[PDB]
Amino acid sequence: ADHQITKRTDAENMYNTIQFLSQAPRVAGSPEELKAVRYIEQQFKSYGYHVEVQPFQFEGYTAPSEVTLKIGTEKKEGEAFTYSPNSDVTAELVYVGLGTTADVAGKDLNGKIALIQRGNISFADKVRNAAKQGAKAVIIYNNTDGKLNGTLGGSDASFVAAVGITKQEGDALAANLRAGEKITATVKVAGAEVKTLTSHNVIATKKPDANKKNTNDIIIIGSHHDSVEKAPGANDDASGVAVTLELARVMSKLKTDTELRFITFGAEENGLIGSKKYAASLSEDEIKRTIGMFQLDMVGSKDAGDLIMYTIDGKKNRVTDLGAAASSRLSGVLPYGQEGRSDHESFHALGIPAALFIHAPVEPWYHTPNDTLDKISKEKLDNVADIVGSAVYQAARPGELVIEPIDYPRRN
Amino acid sequence: ADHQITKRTDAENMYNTIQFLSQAPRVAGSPEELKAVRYIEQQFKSYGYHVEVQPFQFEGYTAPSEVTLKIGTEKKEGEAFTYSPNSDVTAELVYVGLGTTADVAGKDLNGKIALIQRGNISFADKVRNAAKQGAKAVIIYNNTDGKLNGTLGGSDASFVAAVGITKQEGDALAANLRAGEKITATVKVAGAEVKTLTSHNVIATKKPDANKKNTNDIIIIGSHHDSVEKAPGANDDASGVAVTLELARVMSKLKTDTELRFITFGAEENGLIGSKKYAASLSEDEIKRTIGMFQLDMVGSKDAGDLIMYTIDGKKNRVTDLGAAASSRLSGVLPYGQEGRSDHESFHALGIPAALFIHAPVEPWYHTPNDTLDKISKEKLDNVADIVGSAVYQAARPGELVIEPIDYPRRN
Ligand SMILES: CC(C)C[C@H](NC(=O)[C@@H](O)[C@H](N)Cc1ccccc1)C(=O)O
Ligand SMILES: CC(C)C[C@H](NC(=O)[C@@H](O)[C@H](N)Cc1ccccc1)C(=O)O
Ligand SMILES: [Zn+2]
Ligand SMILES: [Zn+2]
Ligand SMILES: [Zn+2]
Ligand SMILES: [Zn+2]
Ligand SMILES: [Zn+2]
Ligand SMILES: [Zn+2]
Ligand SMILES: [Zn+2]
Ligand SMILES: [Zn+2]
Ligand SMILES: [Zn+2]
Ligand SMILES: [Zn+2]
Ligand SMILES: [Zn+2]
Ligand SMILES: [Zn+2]
Repeated sequence: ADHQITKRTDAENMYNTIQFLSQAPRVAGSPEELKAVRYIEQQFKSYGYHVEVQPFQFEGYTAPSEVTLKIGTEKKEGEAFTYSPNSDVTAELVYVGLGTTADVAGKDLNGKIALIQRGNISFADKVRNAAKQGAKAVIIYNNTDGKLNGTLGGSDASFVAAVGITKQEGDALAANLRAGEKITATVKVAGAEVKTLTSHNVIATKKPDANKKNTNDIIIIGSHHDSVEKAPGANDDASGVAVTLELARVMSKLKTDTELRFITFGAEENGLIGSKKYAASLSEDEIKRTIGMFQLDMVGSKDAGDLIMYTIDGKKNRVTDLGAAASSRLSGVLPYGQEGRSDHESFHALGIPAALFIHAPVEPWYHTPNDTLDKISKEKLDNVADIVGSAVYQAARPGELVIEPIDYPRRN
Repeated sequence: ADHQITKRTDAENMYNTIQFLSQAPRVAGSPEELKAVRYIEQQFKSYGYHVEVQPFQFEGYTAPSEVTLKIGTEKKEGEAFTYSPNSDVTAELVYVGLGTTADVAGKDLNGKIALIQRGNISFADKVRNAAKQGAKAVIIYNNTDGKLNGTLGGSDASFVAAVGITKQEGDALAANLRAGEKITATVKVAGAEVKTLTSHNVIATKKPDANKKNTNDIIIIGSHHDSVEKAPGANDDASGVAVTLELARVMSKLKTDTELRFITFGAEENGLIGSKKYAASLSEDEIKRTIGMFQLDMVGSKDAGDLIMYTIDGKKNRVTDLGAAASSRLSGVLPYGQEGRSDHESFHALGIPAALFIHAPVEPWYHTPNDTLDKISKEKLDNVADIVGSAVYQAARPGELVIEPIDYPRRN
């Protein structure tokens, strides 16, 4: 049965899809994401699918044109968090630890700027905890090497301006504050705006066509079609879109007893928005009948590592059983592990068995301008398509699903 | 053609549905709403429909067990706004007008309680505007006669405790503050909680069955199946559920060229939550093909007035044209007007022509324990079902839709 998939997975199709998509970054809600949506829809229609396009609005952020941070009179290197409010505040700097509700209750922040150490709780909550105490701005300092870029997750008027700074620069400020120094800081953020944008999911469904053998089961194969600002997104996640399209073309050649939904999600990089909107469209019957959701994200880089399957809870489920079974016949041992950070989290949240397929450890080009077509491996793309497609077809081929026992290891 | 609908609308069916549903209030997310969902689903299945149940979560509120308001030492009559945070604050009372961002920028609120006059902006925004300035609680006073009950709309940690008081009691406090008095108040709200609840929409679809005459058009007929706390909800909105079910039974007897979706929405009284969740499930193709959405809310009270159609923008649209055309053949002149406040607002927001059918002015029993079966008129229910069903069938019967010109008046 695996031969029905492996003789048909065309790695030139997949590379051509990445080449098309990665001519420019596809930031969610932008004209280039809309172009991708149209392209994706056309490809599915070309394989014979009826396609639906689900729109959704979300709050986008335009990054501030000025980010001025000063300690006294010395200017410092500052990165505005995404969704940071504007500010122009000069005031006393107060160290409040990790910024928990505990950490901030005891201190006087009204009118002041909070210095807060990265860790434990969300950037969002650190900002809100300080702002609830009257902080006019928040400086968050790193837990680890290099710059602190990040996000408050979404628009929120409980926030006050929030800027991230190096562990080196913050550790030193925190030391001086602990030592009894009174420090004054300036936090000026200007030109940031929140604006409503519209993104989309592209959904192509193959109804079962096996007559008396047809089951009520559904399998979702997903990827996301947006990329981060300035990243061409060839691997993150044109690769997964390309495997999603290619497997829909392959399955169009075959009888199936299981409904397959091939989906590309919008606004993944914004916090899984499009898969949360698609999961919220499902009825209770659809949720109970969905036997697995396969998420393909970063599945073509020559510079990443071996394939792994990640689940939200680090437990095995039907999708990791099918991925391990297909790999054992095609490639070898396929490990699993625990990780979120992609659209499988939206389906796990409904109780649906779900896993992310990704090459790990990831390449250095992730979320950079160097995430480009010249890092793509056709052989990797083909191997992921053979494994994921054979895992899906193990259930979707006509006849009762059987999974034979197979050990496979958890890897961290 | 109208005779295919008017000979079949069974007012005993509709009254029996209200009698079943209104044995107790159906608060969204509660066991009684779940019972209604099951009942509704069963009835549609009994007419031959395939039914889907769309779940959705939302944040529910448990009302505080203590609401203590004092001006100095005198205790006052206070109503917590829905979604009010808890508090226990004794502090200076400061009049801040209507509570706009203007009204509050100039004053010193930090640690204090804001007195704010109802009007112009949402209760929610008045609370957030004051809280952004450091207010520890907000007292909002009425614009008009009687008690001030209301809602901050949804859960929100930007809020601080908010309680509503009479125009009489507030006008007097505002007068004294304007006159230079320094006033101290206490606002104590205790035992309020926000908890995640799950509600549902029930969706029954009749696919077109007219062969070569089939169109691509869709019509939605909606109502909501929840009611407010302590109200049995016979008219608000078991009445509309009963017309929705009855028209689905009627249309099951007839050939149609237009897809009909009969929907009962959950969590309407919480801010249209279920229809917003259902509208968000539609694809762009479904939205473009939906030629009208008919919302039935409060359509059976002996103690309300004549039928009217309300649109969000107070403009005529295809649904008010079809309602006016059917009425002109069945009953007489059917006026339209401008009003929101029901699930048609969720479809208008997508560009879909939508109108609410309701008897106006509404009865005195609205949102009370007296919204009960003994106020229901079978004749009214039958007339709404004849008019709405004939309006829908004017498009859904086989053959090209034709609407003949008809004047009908705007009424305020
Ligand atoms: C919640 C998401 C928006 C989180 C965001 N996700 C992404 O960037 C996804 O495109 C990444 N493909 C997720 C990822 C990266 C590296 C290893 C495993 C998983 C991330 O920061 O990783
Ligand atoms: C946004 C909604 C939750 C608003 C809420 N809506 C409701 O109570 C609906 O059940 C009412 N049926 C709406 C209504 C009442 C009177 C006249 C016209 C329309 C309301 O307060 O009217
Ligand atoms: Zn291969
Ligand atoms: Zn191949
Ligand atoms: Zn669009
Ligand atoms: Zn990705
Ligand atoms: Zn990414
Ligand atoms: Zn090789
Ligand atoms: Zn009649
Ligand atoms: Zn009748
Ligand atoms: Zn449920
Ligand atoms: Zn209602
Ligand atoms: Zn109501
Ligand atoms: Zn009569």
